[PDB]
Amino acid sequence: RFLKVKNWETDVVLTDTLHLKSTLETGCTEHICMGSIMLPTKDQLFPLAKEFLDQYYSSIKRFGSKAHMDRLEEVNKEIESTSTYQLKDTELIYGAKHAWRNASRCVGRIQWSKLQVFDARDCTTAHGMFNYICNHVKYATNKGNLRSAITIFPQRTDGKHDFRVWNSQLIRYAGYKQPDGSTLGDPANVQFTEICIQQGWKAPRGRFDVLPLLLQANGNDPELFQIPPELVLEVPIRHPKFDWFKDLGLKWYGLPAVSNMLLEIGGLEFSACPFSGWYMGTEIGVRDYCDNSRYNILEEVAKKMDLDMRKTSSLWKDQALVEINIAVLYSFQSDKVTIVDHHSATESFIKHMENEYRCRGGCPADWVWIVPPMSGSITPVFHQEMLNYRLTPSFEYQPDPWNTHVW
Amino acid sequence: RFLKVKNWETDVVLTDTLHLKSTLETGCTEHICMGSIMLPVRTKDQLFPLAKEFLDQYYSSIKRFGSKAHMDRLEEVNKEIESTSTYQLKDTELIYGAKHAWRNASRCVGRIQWSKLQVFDARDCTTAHGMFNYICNHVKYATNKGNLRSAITIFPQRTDGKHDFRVWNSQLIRYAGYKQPDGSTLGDPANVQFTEICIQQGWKAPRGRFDVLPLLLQANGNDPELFQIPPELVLEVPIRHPKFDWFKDLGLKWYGLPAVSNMLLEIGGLEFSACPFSGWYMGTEIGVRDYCDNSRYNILEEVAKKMDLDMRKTSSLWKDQALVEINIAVLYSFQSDKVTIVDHHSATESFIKHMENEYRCRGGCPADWVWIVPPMSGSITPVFHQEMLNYRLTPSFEYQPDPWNTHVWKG
Ligand code: HEM
Ligand code: HEM
Ligand SMILES: Fc1cccc(CCCNCCc2ccnc(-n3ccnc3)n2)c1
Ligand SMILES: Fc1cccc(CCCNCCc2ccnc(-n3ccnc3)n2)c1
Ligand SMILES: C[C@H](O)[C@H](O)[C@H]1CNc2nc(N)[nH]c(=O)c2N1
Ligand SMILES: C[C@H](O)[C@H](O)[C@H]1CNc2nc(N)[nH]c(=O)c2N1
Ligand SMILES: [Zn+2]
Repeated sequence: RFLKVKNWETDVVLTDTLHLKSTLETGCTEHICMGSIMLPTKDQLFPLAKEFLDQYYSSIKRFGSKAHMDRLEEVNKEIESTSTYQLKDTELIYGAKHAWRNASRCVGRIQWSKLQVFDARDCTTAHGMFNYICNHVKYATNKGNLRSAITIFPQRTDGKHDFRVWNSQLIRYAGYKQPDGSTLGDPANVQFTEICIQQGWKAPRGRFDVLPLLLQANGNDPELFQIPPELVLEVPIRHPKFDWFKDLGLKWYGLPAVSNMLLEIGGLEFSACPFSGWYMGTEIGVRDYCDNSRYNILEEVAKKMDLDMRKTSSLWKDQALVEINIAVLYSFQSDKVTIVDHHSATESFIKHMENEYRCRGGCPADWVWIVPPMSGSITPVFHQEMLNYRLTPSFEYQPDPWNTHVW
Repeated sequence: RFLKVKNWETDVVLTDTLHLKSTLETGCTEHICMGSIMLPVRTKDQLFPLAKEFLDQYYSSIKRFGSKAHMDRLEEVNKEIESTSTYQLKDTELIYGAKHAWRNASRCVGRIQWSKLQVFDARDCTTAHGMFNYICNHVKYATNKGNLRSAITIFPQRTDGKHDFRVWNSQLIRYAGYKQPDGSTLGDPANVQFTEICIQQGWKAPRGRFDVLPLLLQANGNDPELFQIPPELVLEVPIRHPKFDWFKDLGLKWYGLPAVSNMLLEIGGLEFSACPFSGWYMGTEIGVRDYCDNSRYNILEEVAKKMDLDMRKTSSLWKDQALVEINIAVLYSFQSDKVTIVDHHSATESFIKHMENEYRCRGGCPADWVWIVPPMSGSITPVFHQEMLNYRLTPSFEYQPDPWNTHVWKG
């Protein structure tokens, strides 16, 4: 019931008790581990509210207070009566910070308590959403000095009136198939790009075209908007040793902003809750750039380096991967845009694990996602045992809105 | 119940039915995943079901299920158990057993090779000197002058748990580690404790940075004894680099034969507590873990210095850069001396074809992603991108406690 986690590089052992608060299921059983699988009414609502409020009031040291009892009373009254309820701003902010705190796949959680939360629960239309989003983009971008933020749209009601951002991130590049058969731009987004076009977008059909926003308010058909270009901070990619690196013509955007998740607080569901922090270099340089089904540039780069691409055992892929990643970091640093390397990021997360074990009795973590996609065992998270489990408030996935939307 | 795994690079979805045969537990529950936790005297009672299930599998695999030969065997095992309390495996069953334990080892990336495994039957062995002789023969046969051959040597099974055969070394070949009075370590820090026991037991330690450890062997529950592997049987490779000439001057070498000697082999309910096995190395075992783990030889600093990388900021990726060089060096050195080795690209790609083949012929392949993905360059190998289901099948290789923690000394 009380579980140990050991670090095998340092011999440090932590006892997890937080997991005994876990609520939702993992996908594993005692016969089978699903650790590596990417995706494994009034009556329901009141227990959820209660459990949330109890943790809120305990966090502010008024557990069992009149105000605590008054609040459960009032919420209960409101559910009974209205069959949903409204969070106080303070509960909303607490909820958001804790969903991030509980996100076991996020390596950046040492920052969890410095989150700017923008309350967009008064929003009613897609123009309104667009406005909130641009303000979010500009506030978080902060001219290169990035600041974490989340903007929270109204919560689900009958599920006929959902707010959704159709983009998976606020900022991504488009994807186009050539008659050629190959893919121009980001192959991850070829479908979303199609939906934009079939909805009205005039694509410039380039390699790095910032996609339009596709915003749905109150369950209406979504609408298109171009983020003012001047709010989209982009970084040209050069290498500090290889002059020819810049001729590859690569750039990435500064703002990493996930927009397709569902935020659950005290049983309430916020289907549009775009959030943003800042990049760990490997996301772009290892995944965005070198995934086979992404920009997949390893071959072009190894070429330019004149490596022996004849046998896998020269480690030419490995060599090129490192250079690319050095360049990403160098470029963001030279242009003064916040970025973190995988060494620094994982070392900070180890320190956060320690704080969490000590002050909270644990920290849910997904080893498969936390260990960087390059140089695994030379980062300390590789050697750290982690327990993965689901605590609420949480961010969850939800189906792509195009599959659910009734047109 | 059918379970799907998906490869997110290729979109290949596979369907697992084999996990239905899984008996032992994982460590996980519906409420906690322990997929990254390293570690999450049998009675007649439990034993016949375990024998039965095994012999059913053996007879199926040979297209003789339900045959008279099948029934007579169950029959014979059943009477052997009730009367003697244990039973003896046929050679054919032992062979099938050892191969399937490898086939089922979900932390092994090398399993495309599972059906080519030389099994040495050492069940007639009685003494430590007997064990030493068996182990020398295995090393010579596996090494094969650089052209490595997978092998396993199986010592007598556990009886009452008071007469166990054990190899006290964790691997047949490993370098000594010595803690110095100033706190630094000479040689391999992973082997300081075991080195100390060898010394206590009478080993004259040369005290260098690459001293091959003696064998510490326990037969029949007796106190174990020391033997030095003939050095002519210990194939080693000096490490140099194809471009960098100062690399040789680091004075690195490694041995060629990777041989696990501390696992327990379970077959049909029998426990083989000494069952050393060996294949050949994937480059990263040595170049990433042995050389660059902080708690192992840890050469990253000295390497990067010599490369004169900017070392004052982690964001130079100086560490990542030295790491690739060292790994090229290891693969270069082995290929040049014609000692079998495989890079992590080649190995993982072969594993994916193995794993696919296993779903089509067998209905699954248990696999531990945390261990299968290589410890450098994870996502530029096809395994990173492969979903995997991990579960326990027997026959199997299991961990067991270190014998110095449990051994009852005779004097
Ligand atoms: C401050 C800098 C931050 C860093 C360096 C960071 C780092 C990361 C990384 C590397 C991932 C994995 C992404 C992937 O492989 O797809 C991730 C996922 C995630 N992060 Fe963060 N994060 C940061 C801020 C935030 C904030 C502000 C939130 C929420 C308020 C958040 C919540 C999450 C969630 C929910 C995931 C999982 C997304 C998914 O499953 O696709 N993070 N984080
Ligand atoms: C033929 C070449 C082989 C290769 C390239 C290979 C590769 C590997 C690697 C890289 C590991 C992980 C080692 C670690 O990180 O600690 C491993 C583990 C393992 N391999 Fe192999 N292997 C091979 C042959 C064998 C053979 C012959 C057997 C048994 C007959 C075997 C059974 C296992 C087992 C049981 C493990 C798990 C060890 C542990 O938990 O400590 N492998 N293999
Ligand atoms: F399980 C899955 C199957 C298919 C896709 C998927 C989502 C992968 C994308 N995760 C978010 C990537 C991303 C992008 C920008 N920013 C962040 N970000 C910002 C702060 N923390 C994360 N994260 C999961
Ligand atoms: F769960 C654990 C906690 C602590 C240590 C541990 C074992 C680590 C060593 N793994 C074996 C390494 C090794 C060495 C030589 N050869 C092989 N080898 C040969 C064939 N397959 C693997 N493997 C597990
Ligand atoms: C199959 C496997 O779960 C999948 O490839 C995972 C592996 N680890 C990951 N880790 C992170 N951070 N992000 C990812 O998208 C993935 N993908
Ligand atoms: C804590 C964690 O599970 C531990 O470091 C594991 C990670 N993955 C590994 N993978 C391999 N192949 N070998 C190992 O020793 C480990 N160690
Ligand atoms: Zn699990």
